[PDB]
Amino acid sequence: GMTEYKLVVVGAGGVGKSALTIQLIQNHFVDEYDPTIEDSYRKQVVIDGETCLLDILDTAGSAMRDQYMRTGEGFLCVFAINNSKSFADINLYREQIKRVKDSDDVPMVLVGNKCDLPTRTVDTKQAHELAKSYGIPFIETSAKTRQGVEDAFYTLVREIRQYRMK
Ligand SMILES: Nc1nc2c(ncn2[C@@H]2O[C@H](COP(=O)(O)OP(=O)(O)O)[C@@H](O)[C@H]2O)c(=O)[nH]1
Ligand SMILES: [Mg+2]
Ligand SMILES: [Mg+2]
Repeated sequence: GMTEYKLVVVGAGGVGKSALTIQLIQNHFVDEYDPTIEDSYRKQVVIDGETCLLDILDTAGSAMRDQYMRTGEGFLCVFAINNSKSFADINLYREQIKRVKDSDDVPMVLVGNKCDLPTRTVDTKQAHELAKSYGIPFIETSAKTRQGVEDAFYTLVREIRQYRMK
């Protein structure tokens, strides 16, 4: 059969969860996507010559939250490079996912979004060290320019693929 990967995009409000997801799906940049919108997609894609079903959930910032954390197989942990609080929040999101999953090994990718912006308050060295501390990849993205957007989602799929063989 066809392989299925449930991906969940998490992160503080305004970091670009929706802009990243809409860029992936629509190849369009959204300026004003309502912050209450939770949008989920079932889409067939080809990654590394293997076709799979991606179930992608763009979260909006309690019983339902634990529900989509239980169901999610890999998590895009998004922060914005001009928002130090969103970067500091990553460890809280990570801990909460592991708590809900009741598992210490959850596939994740660290995403630093809005890299097109001049205002940078998160040092890339600290983003690299945070990803290193977690043992996960770190990808710099711009949903405005589409830089790294496909890489971020496809990398998470590859991480789930490796997790399933362990
Ligand atoms: N310059 C720039 N703005 C972005 C980027 N990603 C998102 N935004 C803007 O940040 C605001 C919040 O983005 P949104 O995707 O709605 O954030 P969400 O709350 O995490 O879903 C919107 O005005 C977006 O246009 C980016 O990569 N670059
Ligand atoms: Mg949103
Ligand atoms: Mg618009």
